[PDB]
Amino acid sequence: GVFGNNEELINKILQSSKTSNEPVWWLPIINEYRATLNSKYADINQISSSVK
Amino acid sequence: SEVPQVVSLDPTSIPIEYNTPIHDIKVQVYDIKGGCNVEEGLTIFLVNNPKENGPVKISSKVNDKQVSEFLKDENMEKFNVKLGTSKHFYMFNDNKNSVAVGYVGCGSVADLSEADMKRVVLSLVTMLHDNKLSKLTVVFEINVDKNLFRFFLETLFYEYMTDERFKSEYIKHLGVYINNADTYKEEVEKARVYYFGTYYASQLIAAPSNYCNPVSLSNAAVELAQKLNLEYKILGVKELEELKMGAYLSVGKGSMYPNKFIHLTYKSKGDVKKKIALVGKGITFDSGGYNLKAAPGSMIDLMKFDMSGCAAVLGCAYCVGTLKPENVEIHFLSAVCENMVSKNSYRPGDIITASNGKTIEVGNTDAEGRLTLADALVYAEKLGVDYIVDIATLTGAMLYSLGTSYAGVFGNNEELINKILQSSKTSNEPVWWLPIINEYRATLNSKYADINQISSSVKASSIVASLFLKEFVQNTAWAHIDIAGVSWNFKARKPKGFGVRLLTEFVLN
Amino acid sequence: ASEVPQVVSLDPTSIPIEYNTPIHDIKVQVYDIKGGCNVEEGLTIFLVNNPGKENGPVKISSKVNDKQVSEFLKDENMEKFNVKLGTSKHFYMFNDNKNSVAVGYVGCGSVADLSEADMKRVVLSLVTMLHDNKLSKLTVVFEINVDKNLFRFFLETLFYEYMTDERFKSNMEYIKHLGVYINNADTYKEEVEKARVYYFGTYYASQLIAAPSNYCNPVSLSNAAVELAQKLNLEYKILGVKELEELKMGAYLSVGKGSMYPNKFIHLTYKSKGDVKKKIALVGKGITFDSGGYNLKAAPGSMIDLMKFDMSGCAAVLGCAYCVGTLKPENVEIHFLSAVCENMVSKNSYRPGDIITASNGKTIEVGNTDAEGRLTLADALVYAEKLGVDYIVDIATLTGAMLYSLGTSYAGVFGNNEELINKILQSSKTSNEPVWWLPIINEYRATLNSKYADINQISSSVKASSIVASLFLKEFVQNTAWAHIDIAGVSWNFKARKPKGFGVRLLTEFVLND
Amino acid sequence: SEVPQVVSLDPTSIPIEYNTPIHDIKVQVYDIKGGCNVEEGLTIFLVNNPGKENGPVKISSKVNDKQVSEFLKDENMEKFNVKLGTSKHFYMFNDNKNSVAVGYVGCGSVADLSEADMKRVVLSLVTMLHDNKLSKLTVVFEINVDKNLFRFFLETLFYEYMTDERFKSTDKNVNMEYIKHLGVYINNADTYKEEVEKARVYYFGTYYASQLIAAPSNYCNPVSLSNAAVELAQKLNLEYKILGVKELEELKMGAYLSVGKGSMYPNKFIHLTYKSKGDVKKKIALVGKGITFDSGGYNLKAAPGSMIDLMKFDMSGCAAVLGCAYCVGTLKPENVEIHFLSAVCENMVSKNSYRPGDIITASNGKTIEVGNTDAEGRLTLADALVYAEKLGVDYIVDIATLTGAMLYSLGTSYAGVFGNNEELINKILQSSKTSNEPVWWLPIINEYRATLNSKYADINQISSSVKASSIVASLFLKEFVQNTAWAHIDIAGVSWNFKARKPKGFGVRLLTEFVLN
Ligand SMILES: CC(C)C[C@H](CP(=O)(O)[C@@H](N)c1ccccc1)C(=O)O
Ligand SMILES: CC(C)C[C@H](CP(=O)(O)[C@@H](N)c1ccccc1)C(=O)O
Ligand SMILES: [Zn+2]
Ligand SMILES: [Zn+2]
Ligand SMILES: [Zn+2]
Ligand SMILES: [Zn+2]
Ligand SMILES: [Zn+2]
Ligand SMILES: [Zn+2]
Repeated sequence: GVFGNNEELINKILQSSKTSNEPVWWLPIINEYRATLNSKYADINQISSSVK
Repeated sequence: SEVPQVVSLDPTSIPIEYNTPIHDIKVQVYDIKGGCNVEEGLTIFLVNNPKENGPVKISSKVNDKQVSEFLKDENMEKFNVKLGTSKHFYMFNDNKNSVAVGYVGCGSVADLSEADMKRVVLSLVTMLHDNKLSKLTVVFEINVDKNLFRFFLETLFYEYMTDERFKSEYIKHLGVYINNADTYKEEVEKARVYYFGTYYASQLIAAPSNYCNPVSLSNAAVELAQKLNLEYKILGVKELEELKMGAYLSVGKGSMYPNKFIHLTYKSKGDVKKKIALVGKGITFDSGGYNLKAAPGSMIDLMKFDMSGCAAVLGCAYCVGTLKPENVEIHFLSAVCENMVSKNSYRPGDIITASNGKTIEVGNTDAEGRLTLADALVYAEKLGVDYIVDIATLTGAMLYSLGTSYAGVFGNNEELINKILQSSKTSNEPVWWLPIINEYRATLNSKYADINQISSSVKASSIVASLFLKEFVQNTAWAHIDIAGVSWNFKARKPKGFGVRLLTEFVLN
Repeated sequence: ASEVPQVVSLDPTSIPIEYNTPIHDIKVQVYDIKGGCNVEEGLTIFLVNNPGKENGPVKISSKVNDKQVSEFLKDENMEKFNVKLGTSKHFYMFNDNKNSVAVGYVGCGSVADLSEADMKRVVLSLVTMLHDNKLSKLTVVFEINVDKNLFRFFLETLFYEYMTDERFKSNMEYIKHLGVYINNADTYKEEVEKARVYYFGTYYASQLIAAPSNYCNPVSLSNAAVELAQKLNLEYKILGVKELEELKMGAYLSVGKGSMYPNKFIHLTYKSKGDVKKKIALVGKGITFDSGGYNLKAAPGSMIDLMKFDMSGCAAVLGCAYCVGTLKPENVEIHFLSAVCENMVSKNSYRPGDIITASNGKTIEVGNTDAEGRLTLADALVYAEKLGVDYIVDIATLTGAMLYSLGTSYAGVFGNNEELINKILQSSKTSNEPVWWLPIINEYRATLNSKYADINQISSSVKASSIVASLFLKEFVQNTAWAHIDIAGVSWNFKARKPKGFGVRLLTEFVLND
Repeated sequence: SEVPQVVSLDPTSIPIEYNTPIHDIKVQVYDIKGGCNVEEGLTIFLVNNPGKENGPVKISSKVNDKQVSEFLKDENMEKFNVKLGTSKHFYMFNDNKNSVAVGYVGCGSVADLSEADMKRVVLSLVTMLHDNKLSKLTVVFEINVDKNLFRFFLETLFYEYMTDERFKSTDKNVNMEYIKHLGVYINNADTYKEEVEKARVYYFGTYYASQLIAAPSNYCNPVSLSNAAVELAQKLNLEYKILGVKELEELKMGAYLSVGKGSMYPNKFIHLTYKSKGDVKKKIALVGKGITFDSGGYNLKAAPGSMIDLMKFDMSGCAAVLGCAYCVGTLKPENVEIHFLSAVCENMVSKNSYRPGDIITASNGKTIEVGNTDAEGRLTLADALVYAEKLGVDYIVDIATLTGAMLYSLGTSYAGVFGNNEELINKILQSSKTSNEPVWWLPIINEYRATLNSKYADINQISSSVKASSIVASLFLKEFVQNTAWAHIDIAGVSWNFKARKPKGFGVRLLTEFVLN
């Protein structure tokens, strides 16, 4: 799976996937899940409370 | 279509409300130029600050001097725009009439996602449920296209509506202030139709399995068909036997309710230029069969939701039959049954024959959805359609790939897949494209039957299930939407009614 | 009665009940210990302690009327043995007249005040001697201090543990005489026939519980109640399915839907001869087998093979009807209620998620079909309150969690009325069936709020199951003093592999001393 | 005293806040019969309506302002009900032609609010303080409360308002502002006045406890926690000693020492002492469980629902006792002598750990057979109880996160209390009433004692047969108190607020009330 913050770069990876015949598939970074990384005490949680 | 009972107390029909208080709300859209009038009820400004957790600043002119004083920058800067954060105050306006004024923070990103807007609306609804109001006014101080604006209304209507059918005062006016209001007016009634399609689907999903069973669910579809002047046909066990739907029929053998196959048709007045079949998974309760749902986390108490796909298709039938698109013929299908434990149930290991003649080895009686859909797909292709799209709560594995927000779409045809992706964009029901990986196909080779129902090895369940279904469509553009993850809103303890607007947008454009 | 449905013709159609036990043929005499002991017949056993000196030597104080036994009992010989609780020795010998007798002791520890748990150990040690005995008389000599209630407890426990249930089978001989020597004999004598009644009520409850679910089902159990009522001259009524439907007991009927046996609601009545000054309803959980339903008992530790015990509540209420109908208290009207059914897996069973409607009009969202007991109790409670009683007491194997809170010795009691709870606790003391008051914590009530129905059957979150179940039942009692006794932990004796018949004496003492 | 580290980025102390924003709040109490002034930011009426459920709001107070009075007339207010936890905000100009904020919080229909009800009320109030930059709050009491409930209102207002940001860095709340002034209007006010600063003391004890509990195990370890107690003792002028490994060995605390064998931090035994001037009428030992992290040991917490990520909280009892010491050391009660004790260590997995099966010796000569290394608390309490009784005290009270079994008996609201003496138990229950920290009495069932008989050692650590752990645990502890009144408060269920994701600081107020009255 490939995730990213930049469509151009994701596409370079996908194209590199084509020519190297190492199969990769673009998966989304779903921002709705970001709040489950909110920590009561630290800046951020390492893992999610609720999202599997 | 008589609903069998064990005791005389057993329900014989799904209760349905068609006339909801939302349908009595009078909606006006006003242009924001000219300024906002604040005369009654509750006025909410939707506000962002592109900064992070920045202060609230109201831009719009308000044609009331008391309320303008309340909305001046010195006072609003005590509040912030953190997404979903809200405040509202009661006060006297110029006329010494009591009104309430406040805001909903929309954060610090200019273009809200569907998830953000959901959060904004949820905050707005909290205020509506807590205040006896005759009228709500919403002032848009954020940017929003026609589709997101429509989405805001659908969502507001749906979240505002409270389902009370199993229990033993709403606003009468909605005002909207938005820049260039004339362009948005046409979305209002479209929203009302989409709202009810979603709420209707929700009503079937939320209705428990003693209420919503194969007979009462199919009775419900017939009632709907009649109200919309759609052709309808319910196939019963005798018909299904002549049609040799062994995969479908085997799932339902353990039930006290006969299998009921739903087939609604919409045909446009003019020439038909496109034929479509929408196929929904219709398991009214999934106990898992002899592979009982007994493991920790198997969520047996929510398995009334396993008919969500069928619900989605019927909600679409409502929208389509109301908005009357042209040059299309739509078949609405669902192979409805119940997956139970009984002396009559199908067993792990059983070899059954689908209606296209393929023998299947059952490896797990809790992978029932793909067997009923196998026969529904074969049926749909025989209709001679251009597109087959199924929607289904098919694999719990979805929770581990996309989670609870995005449905997955699989398909055998890139054009169809992109049509669904576009429909996902305009309906704001998020879907993501996932691969049908042919290297896994061999794990479905049965030693004895033509094909295995499940893989023993490969844990990529959503993909294997797609690979299974792909065998039952030979020559038609077909896509499959797996909504196992997104159908039920766990936080809110209710259905989303996912899929209706998605499918409808697909049919309409 | 009703016909018991069968699958095959080898299926039993009634519960075998022994009414006339060997226990009833024992003649019981109580003598004052101040006068010395007559040890010329059978097995004589001294109950001895040694205060202060932990595990101290045995020492017999009593004068006996036989020279051979006297020499055996002298200190030089008895100090070979010690008093560690439950430890025993007994010896065969010839008395002065060359007849065969046997003499021993049971240690009662080094603490002067025996608890009921300690007493049970002593009795068990005694029962072990009896289970290998063929002499016709047993004499027990109390060289320890007990009060009236504990003495009655000793007799009841001796009788219950002595009796062995052989109804399902295809060495020793029961004694014909029991002799007791104890201080103040005359004041203890009136406890003997009360103990005999309390014993059989308990034993009768035990026989129903122990009876497996193929023998004991809703039809055979309700039949047994009818037969009991007839032997005791009690008013009875059995409500079948059509009557239950008319009364709208939708929660109760949902639980039974998957069974091959028709639901049977049991209602027996004792009415006193004179003026009636208190009306009580006793309500018993009556699940003749709890498979769990679709939420099947499949997890490790879930104890599915023992789930014939799940009508223990019912058994205890019926055992109480035996005691009450025999002892005939005055000024009281008592109703004995159990909504009996079977919780099974079937095409016809109720499902997780189903919304059902109780007879008081409340709708209930079923979270877990294995939380079946509170559903059947909910309708039974609505039935009881409609009788206009002063007190409703229910008793039930309701929550496994009791095993984690009070364990296998004490039951929990919950209630909406402080006075009724104190009466239960006082009944606990005099019956020596230990109970402990637990709270009904209102803060948890919100967890029962359903999104669609009027109320949830279970909490999703809150793990305090016994409190949550109590909160739920509470919703079906509008304005009557009500208590709930959860015996899921104490009902089955895991070590001895048998029931305790827990509750018969508790409830009987409750109705007798109000 | 020196905290060992693995790498230089390892913390060497617990960050502790003493001067909190709550402490800078000027609090004034006024008598309601003088009438409310409404001049500045946010005035909240606490209002109920007995009998009429969800009944209308009516403001009974005399408000000394025409404009505001006109706003609060019944006619204006009838569209609002008093449903518990409900609030509204009002906005208007007063007589000085100044803008002003006004509102109410519904206190239901029952004239007597429970502590759970009052908590729901404070929570509602607090939401009106968050996300609103106010400099003053005034609360007008139009419900009836006794002096203990009023104090509880303030303690809870203070505690819930305070936001713990010691471990925030790039994510402090940019908009957090605390009021500087709190006004309270109430009937018969000068009776209530002395509750205010007591509330402030009770607030910090709880917050201090809470601060140690929330602090993660890399910050809060036996060295740093015992360092913190010293620091607290110095600030309060309490006598203190910290017993280290070599003195513990001399005291033969083999049970306590075994639990900590596997840790990189040396065991540290905290012993603080408050002594009244004059005649000492009561001597009391308070004993807190101080496992700074409970991994379970070789019986690792690896099962589903084991909550290993929360086990920084296993020092909650010790924190309760240090918080009590703050309150006692601040309020200076007469005629008592208090010892505050905690046998502090970490239960870890190492080549140096104690194993299941080990037989260890307690400081009173009893040999113990360890059946499960994750029942570590009762071992450390065994030695702490033996030490406590050696002080020759009248009452030993211990407080511990001892058994998860509490989640299945009383759940998350009530602590359990066990003991060998009825009078001491009842004093605890009494303190529970006036501290408003709920406790329920639970039995020590002697019949289970036999399941702790060991074949090889004097006694078993755990039961073979009995799933009632809280009771078995208490039976074990009883074995180490020979002739002293002793009670045991099991707070495993209530210590952590799962909904709010933070400590409750449970027990500080309880223990302080116990010591005070
Ligand atoms: C075949 C197994 C892997 C079982 C299921 C498929 P299902 O048909 O029971 C479906 N109803 C489901 C939806 C969401 C959550 C759980 C189950 C699975 O785990 O995907
Ligand atoms: C699995 C849970 C729902 C268990 C209990 C209810 P139960 O009715 O099955 C009862 N029969 C029971 C007794 C003793 C041991 C175990 C089970 C519960 O706490 O709700
Ligand atoms: Zn399934
Ligand atoms: Zn399914
Ligand atoms: Zn059950
Ligand atoms: Zn049960
Ligand atoms: Zn532990
Ligand atoms: Zn611990």
